[PDB]
Amino acid sequence: MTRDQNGTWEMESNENFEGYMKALDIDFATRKIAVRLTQTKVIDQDGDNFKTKTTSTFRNYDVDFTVGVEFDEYTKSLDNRHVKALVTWEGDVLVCVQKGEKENRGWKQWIEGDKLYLELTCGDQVCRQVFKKK
Ligand SMILES: CCCCC/C=C\C/C=C\C/C=C\C/C=C\CCCCOC(CO)CO
Repeated sequence: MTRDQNGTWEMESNENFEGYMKALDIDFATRKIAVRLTQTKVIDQDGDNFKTKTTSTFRNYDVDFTVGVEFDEYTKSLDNRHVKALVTWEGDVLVCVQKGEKENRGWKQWIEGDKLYLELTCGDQVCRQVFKKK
């Protein structure tokens, strides 16, 4: 019964963000700035309907979805790719597959304790982020 991810979440760790960005072909100059940043994530969730806003001083990225409903996603101001995205529940873990030109691209997001965990995958690279609730 930990599917409720509502809140404002502040990043406390960001492991292998460098490798994940390189797997997405982010250029070096962009990576050099992006790797330093503390991200904030605001999740507005009504059951299976999610509105998410991820913010930083350098980039912001918003995505809304309903669990179980495939949608077109354009990762504007990140890697700027078009994918078909589907978010599902595996237990109380939110799982996203982003089908497109990059193999094995997706993410998983879940609550444990008072922390939000987010694992981002692209190819053979996994980035592990942890956020603390504000
Ligand atoms: C926006 C703040 C970015 C700062 C770095 C700026 C530029 C790096 C370019 C590309 C990095 C690719 C991706 C960025 C990582 C996570 C974004 C959010 C993706 C996961 O969020 C999901 C909902 O959306 C689940 O919560």
